[PDB]
Amino acid sequence: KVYNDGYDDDNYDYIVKNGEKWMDRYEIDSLIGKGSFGQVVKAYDRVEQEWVAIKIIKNKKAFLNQAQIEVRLLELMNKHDTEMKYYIVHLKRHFMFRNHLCLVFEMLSYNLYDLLRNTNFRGVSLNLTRKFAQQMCTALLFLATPELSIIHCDLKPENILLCNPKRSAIKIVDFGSSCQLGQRIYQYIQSRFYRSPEVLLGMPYDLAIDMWSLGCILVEMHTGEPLFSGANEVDQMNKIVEVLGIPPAHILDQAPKARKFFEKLPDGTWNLKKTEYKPPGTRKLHNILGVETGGPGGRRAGESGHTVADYLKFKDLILRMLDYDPKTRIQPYYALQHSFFK
Ligand SMILES: CC(=O)Nc1nc2ccc([N+](=O)[O-])cc2s1
Repeated sequence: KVYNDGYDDDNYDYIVKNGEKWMDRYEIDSLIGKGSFGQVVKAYDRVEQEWVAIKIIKNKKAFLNQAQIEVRLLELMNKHDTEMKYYIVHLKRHFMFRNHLCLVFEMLSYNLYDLLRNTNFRGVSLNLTRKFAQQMCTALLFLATPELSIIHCDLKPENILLCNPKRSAIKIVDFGSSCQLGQRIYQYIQSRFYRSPEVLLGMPYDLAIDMWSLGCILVEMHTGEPLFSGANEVDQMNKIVEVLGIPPAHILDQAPKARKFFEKLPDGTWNLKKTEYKPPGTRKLHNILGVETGGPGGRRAGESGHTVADYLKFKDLILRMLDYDPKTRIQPYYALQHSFFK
């Protein structure tokens, strides 16, 4: 009939009410986000005299233990920042309130998926995409810090918010799915579109999987559409094969889940499995990006920054970001050296 003295609901979520005041400090405005973890709300802090975003975690050990891992990581990252010149969202403070662990974050603006939606999925300019791509490469450079060595493990356009709606400065949010580089515990990781080949193949993974995710995201910010929109793991892998060809033999000879998508003929070479799809590596990125045809669907014809020479620099970086082999996939540091950022 009632859960937690009438504060909680069926699904262990605090019933957020408008105009409620918590701890004589936070004035609740309205619900803004939702997910597995629980809820997210817009709140005004009377002390610091500023808007904040409070992540109200579900009243259940499982979710509370996950949140406590996130806090550990956010405080670990925020300890190595202070200046906030590395594009990780700032965990201000946390506390328990009516049996919910709350995480007070700075109030960020709408996310990149919201930005995509506002273009009717026609995408944004290369000049703005560069800016995002530069900040993210720096963000990943930060996470690659030896003492951190953090894998976000769930990069997508919804986990990339703007600081201000009239600026291009961004922040990465949601480190609930993240864990520091460790021995392989979990295998079904990342959102499907942005899921690396090594994960799909069930091989050892590291911080490179975040790079793959960025590659996929950056193309999508410009074209306006997901690069690899798989309806399931098999489809997802086949959309990748369309663009980049068949993964190298030496990868697939190691892959535990190789046979889920491919088949090893008597010669010792791999081909697809018939279930549809263009042949291996014939839906070229050059053509998707529209290097020599005025960009995605010709919509960027004769705009500054969108020349053949610009697009070619963009294309090259992305191909290095989408390198099948994670040992060779471009590292954050050298991505920033790339001529796309001159
Ligand atoms: C949705 C909106 O208008 N503003 C939001 N800002 C932030 C900032 C941080 C987090 N977070 O969970 O780390 C979520 C949100 S939602």
